[PDB]
Amino acid sequence: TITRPIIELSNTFDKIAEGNLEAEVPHQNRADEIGILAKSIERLRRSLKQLADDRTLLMAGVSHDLRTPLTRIRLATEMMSEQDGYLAESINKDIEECNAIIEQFIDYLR
Amino acid sequence: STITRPIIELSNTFDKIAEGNLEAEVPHQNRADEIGILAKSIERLRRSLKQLADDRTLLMAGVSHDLRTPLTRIRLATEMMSEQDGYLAESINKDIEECNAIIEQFIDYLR
Repeated sequence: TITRPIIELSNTFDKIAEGNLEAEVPHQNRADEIGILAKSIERLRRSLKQLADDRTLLMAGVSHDLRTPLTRIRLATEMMSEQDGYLAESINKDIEECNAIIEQFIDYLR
Repeated sequence: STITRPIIELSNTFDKIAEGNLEAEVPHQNRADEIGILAKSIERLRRSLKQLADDRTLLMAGVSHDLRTPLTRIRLATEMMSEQDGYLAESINKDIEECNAIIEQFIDYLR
């Protein structure tokens, strides 16, 4: 009927849901309701692929962005007085720990 | 056709999910025909999207957990700084607030 295209779309939807985020969604250029459905499935695929890529790039992003304030904290410790030297060292060690924590985080997931 | 209704309804559901309504209800999954096959597939897509979203959130909560201790220790240290180093205590506290904000922003998809 329109049976075959629906089954092909469902099969593709399945393959995408299971991880093949680059699979081509068929029937997007059909003129009837199947084309409407196919375009909606393509929008789901694009959402999935966005969120997948985002999850993969997350840690690198977090590290990159946190670098700016963490570096400013370190620079502030560089400017602390002799009287406050012990606190400069303590804070700097806390920064080093923040850096280690960020760098090491992915090791736990692998 | 007699299946046009559910096909368009399922497309509208898929569009709502793709836009971010990850808890949408996917109708017609109980059916054994083409419509039910399709609906189940769309359900699988929704579940995959929701799982990725949940993974992201979980990871960011882990970042927050791990950073909380050292950032707290830095805040405590700033409370002990001399008056002459007030400017630096203030700057560091602003930087801690920015760490916290960056984390929040990632959770909220602003980064």
